Amino acid sequence: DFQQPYTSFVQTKQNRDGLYALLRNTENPRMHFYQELQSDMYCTTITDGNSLAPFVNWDLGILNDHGRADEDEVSGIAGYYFVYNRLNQQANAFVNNTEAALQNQVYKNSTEIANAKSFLAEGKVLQALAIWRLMDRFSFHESVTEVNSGAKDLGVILLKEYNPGYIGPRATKAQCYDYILSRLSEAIEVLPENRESVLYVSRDYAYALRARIYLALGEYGKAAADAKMVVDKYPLIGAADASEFENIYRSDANNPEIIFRGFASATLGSFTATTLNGAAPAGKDIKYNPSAVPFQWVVDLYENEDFRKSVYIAKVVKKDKGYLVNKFLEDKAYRDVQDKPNLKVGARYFSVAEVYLILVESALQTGDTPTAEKYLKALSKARGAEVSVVNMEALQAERTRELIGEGSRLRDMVRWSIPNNHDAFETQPGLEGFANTTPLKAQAPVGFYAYTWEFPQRDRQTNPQLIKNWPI
Amino acid sequence: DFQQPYTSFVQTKQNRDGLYALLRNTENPRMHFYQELQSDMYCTTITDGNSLAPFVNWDLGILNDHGRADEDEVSGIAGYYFVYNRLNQQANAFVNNTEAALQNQVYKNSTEIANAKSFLAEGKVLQALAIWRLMDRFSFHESVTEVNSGAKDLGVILLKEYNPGYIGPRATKAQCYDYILSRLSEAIEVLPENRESVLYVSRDYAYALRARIYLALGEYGKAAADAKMVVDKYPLIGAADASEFENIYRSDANNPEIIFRGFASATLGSFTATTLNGAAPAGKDIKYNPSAVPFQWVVDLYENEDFRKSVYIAKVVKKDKGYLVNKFLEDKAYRDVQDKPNLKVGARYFSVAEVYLILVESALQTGDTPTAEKYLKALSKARGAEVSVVNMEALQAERTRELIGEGSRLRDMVRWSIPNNHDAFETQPGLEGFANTTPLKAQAPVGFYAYTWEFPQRDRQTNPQLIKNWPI
Ligand SMILES: O=C(CO)[C@@H](O)[C@@H](O)[C@H](O)COP(=O)(O)O
Ligand SMILES: O=P(O)(O)OC[C@@H]1C[C@@H](O)[C@H](O)O1
Ligand SMILES: OC[C@H]1O[C@@H](O)[C@H](O)C[C@@H]1O
Repeated sequence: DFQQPYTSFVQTKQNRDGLYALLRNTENPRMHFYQELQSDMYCTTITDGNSLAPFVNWDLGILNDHGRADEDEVSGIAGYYFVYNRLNQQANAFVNNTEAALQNQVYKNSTEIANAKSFLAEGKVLQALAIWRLMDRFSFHESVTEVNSGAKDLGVILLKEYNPGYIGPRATKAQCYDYILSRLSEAIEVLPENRESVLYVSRDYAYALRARIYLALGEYGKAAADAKMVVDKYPLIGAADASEFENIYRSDANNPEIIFRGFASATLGSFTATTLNGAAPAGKDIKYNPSAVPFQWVVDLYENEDFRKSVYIAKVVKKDKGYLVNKFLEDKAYRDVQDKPNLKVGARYFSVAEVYLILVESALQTGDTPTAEKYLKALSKARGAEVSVVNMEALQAERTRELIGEGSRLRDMVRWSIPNNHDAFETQPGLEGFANTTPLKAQAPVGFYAYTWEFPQRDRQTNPQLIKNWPI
Repeated sequence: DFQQPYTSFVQTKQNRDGLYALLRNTENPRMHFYQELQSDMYCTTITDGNSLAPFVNWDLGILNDHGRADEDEVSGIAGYYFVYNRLNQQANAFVNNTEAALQNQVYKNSTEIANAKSFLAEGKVLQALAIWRLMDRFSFHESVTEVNSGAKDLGVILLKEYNPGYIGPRATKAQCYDYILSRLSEAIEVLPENRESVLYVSRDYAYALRARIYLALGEYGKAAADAKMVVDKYPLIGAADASEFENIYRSDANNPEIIFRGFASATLGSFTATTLNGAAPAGKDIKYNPSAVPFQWVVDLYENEDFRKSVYIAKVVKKDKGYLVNKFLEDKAYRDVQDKPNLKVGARYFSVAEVYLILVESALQTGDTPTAEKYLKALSKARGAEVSVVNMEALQAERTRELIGEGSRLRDMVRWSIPNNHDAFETQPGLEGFANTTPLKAQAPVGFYAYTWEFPQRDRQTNPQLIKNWPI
């Protein structure tokens, strides 16, 4: 978007739809595969041509300046940083131009004014999401040890106006989190209690997003309170077997757990997300050749009865000798031909199973055992494998089982003081000669700085006020 | 204020009126502008000649020994400390002299004895107020981090006798709060249930004052119980628009929310309080040139429909370019000439909107959601902008909107674990080139010692038993 304030409701709504079209390609599963692969869950395969290995084996020399953000490619660490700043920039343009349009009294009636204020609240949630996704990967956790002098308590460059080419320093962690949380807070007051559409920002998604941020911050009482606002509003998938689970889970339209998602059809909004499964169409069947596969400990986390053991992960590597992360396989509603797989999925922004997990973790931390027991037993049972002992260990295992492929594990390891024990893990025995037994290039102990990414090299070169994260 | 006991009821009543005359110049809005400006709500303007900047930009070197308390000036931190210690001293003389008169049986009948005991109870409320106003600015909050060794659990010098030149150590926090609360408790038992006059200490003001102290201490159950005693006794201003709100609000005589205030007329009791609005008379016009203005986030707390957006703050900076705090503009009843502004206000000691806010916060803390919802919706609606979602964030916003200019925010930031994020805040865009973009001279994170003031330098030099607050 641009710098000219809006002159009509139609113009405002068109730019609002423009912002959701951008969100679909930003808050996308393809942007979270990098943080996913950097966790302690995967090993590379012989199919990997040093593409996923820098994240998997913690190759610090490559990760330092990883990715691209130019006219020909937007990928990796540099691509992630670019798309979330571009999302923040366009949400700024939308928010400021709607605020100006409201101040200039350009709307025709009270309905246009009320709806424009509501759109403005949706924009604020997207400003909070963009700045938080930058905080999540480019600001350090409190537990970090050695860091570049002055970076420990720094956030990100906090820019509130559509201003490309801006040269400024990083704001503090407190300043960035105060802005994220004030945005969500101001939005929750305007957005109606009941969700208008699964395709648009709602008060339900604002509570879910804030619950996620509070959990990440270790604010368990506040995470539990936000989680309780939406946890009972979305029912879990009701499935008698794995086949019924797959057909509902893989359906954007029919899955009752989705709170917010991006528009998708066979012609618009659909995209392949084959990084983790290395899947390709082969007539009416699907060929698999992954570049990274989970370790045996990840496979053994699931009971054979668990519906996610043939959906989230699938024994499809080399026909049937190993397991592959098949969460983003397809939504058959986005096929061009009914019987021909094209492996197209839609962008999902929040689902109730993540809210259940935020609630269980936060309840265990605040000593609310009945709440932890109710929601952990409910989620695991619906998945076909009920947990028998509800404790922090069972939450850690069920959270890992549920959010595999979604880039949660790297964050979870840091919050749970889990070092990367990659070198000690047993690879899948049926994948001998395919799965790599490559050791970490750099060890990742509790508090290691490289759990946080370095700011892209171009940005560090053009902005002398930007303080880098990594020492040495 | 002598050491000689009273010999008659007339003498007792004359000294009681002398104490209220002193209170007017002590518990005055001019003494609370310093703690107001030290909060996260203002930036300085180019009109500031380093007068308000030491508080706004946390210039510790100046704040350390700030103000004056001599025959020519009583101002700043040293002036605040002086005035409340003088109020405590004269309240002591009054209390001790009335107790002696009752013991010496100098009164004519049982009515004189009963009225003198009631006056004695009013004096006790004023001793509690003087010592609490000293605790509020010179004793540390429980959350404080590094301090001068031995200062963390100290109160203030607790002197109960009219004794000038007294050299003594600071009492503990427990000793000072036990004295504050025992004085209020003993007064509440004597003062009649129904207020005799808005101009004199009542049981209503003693409950409001104790509710304020309990909230400051985090004693939410006790604050809520004390607030419920008075919150329904004073109706809120009923106004159809901002003009009607302004005419009732600015009227000491006609505002139904005032529980206690000092006598004021054009010739006695009136005073200008132009620090925050930089207002000056110019014939029939009012010229504004403020030295500090709120940040844009403060202006944004208010909906355009909110009556406080043109009374508490008003868009009168550079004719109509920006907002200043206009709460203490004037009471037109204190004008010398009907059509000529002289900007004189009266000293207000408690209003029911503060009692509503104490109740809402305390209810949110004790899980009494119906009470929080009832009183937060009632106050915000009467102000022309009803809150739709009642939560902690709504209370913090509502309290900040309502108590702006009254020196509540510094205290509130500390109780709510809010650090000073001044450096990240956007200044009012129409005030570019007027509003200063100056960063804090010292950061103020959660628990920083400088949230509490240092004891005046002259007192630290003449009293070797006085332990200072600030480290380094
Ligand atoms: O303030 C009050 C009541 O709050 C009055 O009891 C007191 O101020 C008298 O007006 C004293 O009169 P003077 O000595 O001439 O100032
Ligand atoms: O998000 P902003 O910049 O408007 O900051 C508003 C916040 C809310 C308040 O608690 C803090 O002082 O600042
Ligand atoms: O004037 C509109 C404003 O309303 C307030 O209640 C919010 O804090 C921010 C918003 O910009």
